[PDB]
Amino acid sequence: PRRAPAFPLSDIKAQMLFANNIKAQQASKRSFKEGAIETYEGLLSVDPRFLSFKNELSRYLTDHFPANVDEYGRVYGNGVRTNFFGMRHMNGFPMIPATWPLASNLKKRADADLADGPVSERDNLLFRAAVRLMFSDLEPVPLKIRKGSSTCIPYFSNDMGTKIEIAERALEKAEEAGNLMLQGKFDDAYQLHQMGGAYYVVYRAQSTDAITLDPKTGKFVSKDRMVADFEYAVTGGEQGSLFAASKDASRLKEQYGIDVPDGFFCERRRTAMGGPFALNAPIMAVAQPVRNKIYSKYAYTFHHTTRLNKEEKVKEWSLCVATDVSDHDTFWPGWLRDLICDELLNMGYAPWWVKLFETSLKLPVYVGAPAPEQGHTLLGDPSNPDLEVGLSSGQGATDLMGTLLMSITYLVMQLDHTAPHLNSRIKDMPSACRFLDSYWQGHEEIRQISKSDDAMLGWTKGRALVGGHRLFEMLKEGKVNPSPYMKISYEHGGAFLGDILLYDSRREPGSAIFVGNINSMLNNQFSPEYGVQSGVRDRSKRKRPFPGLAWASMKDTYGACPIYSDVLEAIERCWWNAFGESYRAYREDMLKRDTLELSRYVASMARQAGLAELTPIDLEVLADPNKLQYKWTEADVSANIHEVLMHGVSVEKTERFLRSVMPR
Ligand SMILES: [Mn+2]
Repeated sequence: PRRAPAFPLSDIKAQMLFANNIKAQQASKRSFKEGAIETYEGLLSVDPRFLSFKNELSRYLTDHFPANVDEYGRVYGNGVRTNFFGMRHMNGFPMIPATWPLASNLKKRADADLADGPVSERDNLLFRAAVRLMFSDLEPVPLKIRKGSSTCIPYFSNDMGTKIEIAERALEKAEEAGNLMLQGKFDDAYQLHQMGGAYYVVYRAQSTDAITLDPKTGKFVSKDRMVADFEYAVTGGEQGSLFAASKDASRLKEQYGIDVPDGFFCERRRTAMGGPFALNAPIMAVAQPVRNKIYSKYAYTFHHTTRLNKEEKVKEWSLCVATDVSDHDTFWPGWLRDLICDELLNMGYAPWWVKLFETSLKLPVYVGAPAPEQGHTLLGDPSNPDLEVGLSSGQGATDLMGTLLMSITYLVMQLDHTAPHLNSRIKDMPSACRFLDSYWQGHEEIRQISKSDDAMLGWTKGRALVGGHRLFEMLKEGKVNPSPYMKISYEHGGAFLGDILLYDSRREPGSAIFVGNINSMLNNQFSPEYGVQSGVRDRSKRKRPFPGLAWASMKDTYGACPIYSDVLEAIERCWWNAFGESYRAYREDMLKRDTLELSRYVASMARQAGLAELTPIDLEVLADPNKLQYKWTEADVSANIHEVLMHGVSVEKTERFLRSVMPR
């Protein structure tokens, strides 16, 4: 077990991060957040007539529109793969209590029996190769940072200039400080450079849940959310328990007294964590160029834009295999850290910085108020941290890790069960070089698309495919997973970033095609996550700028879903059945007001010039900036609002900085 030390919230270390101000001390002292999101301004999540609108919506429509994914998990028909009832929650009120994150799933990795290192030593070499290349050619470019992004841990300053001082001083003595950590002087850099420190628990909120109608009596059973307690946590999955949080709304018919219409539970309380940036500066400064690298040197498996972007790569394929990933974060191996740091150093990457990683990569955490009468438990010991808490959200390069080991285990498994004889062209580390290059160049029969956990796969004429069918079959059975690092199933109802690949009768990659999910659109409408906090002059702080945009963008967006317009029918209809009015004109006017609001926000798009400057994708990024923090990469935005969203960082300081960090 070995508890990760449970220091009281009160601690000087707890202070050193925070600016010891308003939001700082408050966040230290923060109570459990709760509150209906103003799901539309002038419209919370709680309106009962709108709740009946959900009622008609998910009921009458799922009724009319049952899912069309086949046995293989490959998709046909309407292309629905999902209950519409995932709307049906307190989508402003979280399902409570909450999990307590572990410190070591290593035994949990020994339960899923996830491997402690290489399968074959060849595989080791493979690891070393992906590492070899992700740690290879570099063309540094100026770093950039979100405007209005709170410094979070440490100080929680909203000021950009804070982030400036932090990141720049980090550019100045990350060497000295990472050395201090190598010297073990964690708190010295942590209290002078204020580098590193801790994570702060926050929430992702699953907007939906797998509500399941009961034919025999109409029960609406959302998927249960098994979660750890503090003991299951500190005793790395050892003691403690795994358990659903209460889904009930009557507990707010209790507490809030709020009326409880059918099927309306409460959104899942997934938990991200914030953390110090000064080390994330080197992270973006390289990875973002590395992002650009693989997107340039390769893309292919890597480029992510239009469904077209992907589809074109796909229908090509004789065979295609959407992936399905178990708890994507927690499962990341620490021996993987071992090889990371290994070949970092082997390839001259800066040992102090390497120490900086391992610091962050096992950085101490903190729990706020997971339930009322819970948390405010400081965790870990920033003097000898040892956490194996899995992929903490504070890193942005975690995506690199996911995309990594996933692509690994994918391709590997393809060797394992489709192309072992072909491993013969993988004679060594250099062979792994030409190869991996070529595979991310795609000049291979076995194939993939990848983005963190989400991924797919591909195959062709040439002497390897039938085993692809086989491995396909086994995984489709899922009866045993060959993967010793992950529980990777096929996703029945598989998709890639909401690109729901469709199949026809032939069920082929060349058959039917991706669609932008329309149910997902419904989510965008009604089951997203955040409110805006309208009580601020600038929307830059606001979680969710301009929803009306998505309205207009809808065909341009998820009109990729064939049945699109019928969805329009249903929405407008059900709204006339709801508030008895024009959600049409409603949302139109919301769009108009979006243009109004943005109008003063924007200059070069002179007055209300029109929205022609913004890509429909960037339009998606403007109704939805938020996924840019966990979907869109930064460069994607057109430079205008890109800068409205982001601010530049000096190329030079970062340059020489990398020159230090890089083996030159
Ligand atoms: Mn998808």
